[PDB]
Amino acid sequence: HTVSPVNPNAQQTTKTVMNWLAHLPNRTENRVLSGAFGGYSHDTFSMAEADRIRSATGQSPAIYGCDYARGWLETANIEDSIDVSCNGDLMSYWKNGGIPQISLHLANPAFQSGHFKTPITNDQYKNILDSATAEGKRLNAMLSKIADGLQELENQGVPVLFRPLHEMNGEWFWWGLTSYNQKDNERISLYKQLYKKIYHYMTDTRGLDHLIWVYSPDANRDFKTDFYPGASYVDIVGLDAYFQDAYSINGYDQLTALNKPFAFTEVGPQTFDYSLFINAIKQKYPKTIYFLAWNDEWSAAVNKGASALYHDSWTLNKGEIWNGDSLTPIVE
Ligand SMILES: [Ca+2]
Ligand SMILES: [Ca+2]
Ligand SMILES: [Zn+2]
Repeated sequence: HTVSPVNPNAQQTTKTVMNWLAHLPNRTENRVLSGAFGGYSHDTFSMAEADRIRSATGQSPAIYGCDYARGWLETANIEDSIDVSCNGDLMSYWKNGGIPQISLHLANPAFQSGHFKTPITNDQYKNILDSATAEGKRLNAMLSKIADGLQELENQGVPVLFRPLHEMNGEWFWWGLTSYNQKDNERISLYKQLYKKIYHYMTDTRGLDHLIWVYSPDANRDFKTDFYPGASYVDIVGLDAYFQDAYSINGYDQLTALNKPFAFTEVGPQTFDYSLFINAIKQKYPKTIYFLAWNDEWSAAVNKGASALYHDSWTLNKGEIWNGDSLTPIVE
């Protein structure tokens, strides 16, 4: 069968990559893309983690991540928290046989700037969703700058794993719940409204056809599927998973039950041997199509088992996506 991006107008390369990703679990090898977070644009983003992995393993992560939004920063205009200068490196990563991933630690448009982990009321959340308000204008200012950045990548035909509004079932970011494991049906409904608002801004208003849309709840909180905006708005589902024991991560059955390709959209030690993580994928989470190790203390290069992780027969690394001018063959 053919798995198509939820954006029916998606670029051919993005279409081909999405279908290819969906068929990885039919393989006996090269069926889980490695990944690493490279950092926050114009703050911590660099190629240093990729290079540490090359040095330790002789291989590079298939996926390299950047985050555009430094949402803790106090700035004159809220959109100043967005920087897209990591694009050059992301485009080179694609040209050199990998794939970019972009997340957003968005500043909080309820307020003048910053406050990414300061909670808001449902009333404020409604203002944010209303383009006529001071709040909604701040959100749109941020979305416009993000889209300007994404446009750069679209112009070079670069598919992007785009992972907005993550960990929404957590109680830290402004866009999620306000209280630990406390259901709020209006908040859940408002989240879906915000997700769909961003989807339609990027896809319709800005015509961005190179985005693969990733839904990434936290593995250590309830309501993992309650926030799911639906089959027509999500390409890949996954867990942000920080754990001590790779074999007891919660949520795989629930998310795979949505019949979407599944990924470990973030991974790291909770505080650790990454070789046990790939082993656990084979036994417990076989439909995993990729993992993205976080940076700093969580990274593969600074923990045990980097070589075993990267050299495992299941692990698909930079340079193993393409065979010349076409993707490596699909197993149907
Ligand atoms: Ca376009
Ligand atoms: Ca390999
Ligand atoms: Zn098929």
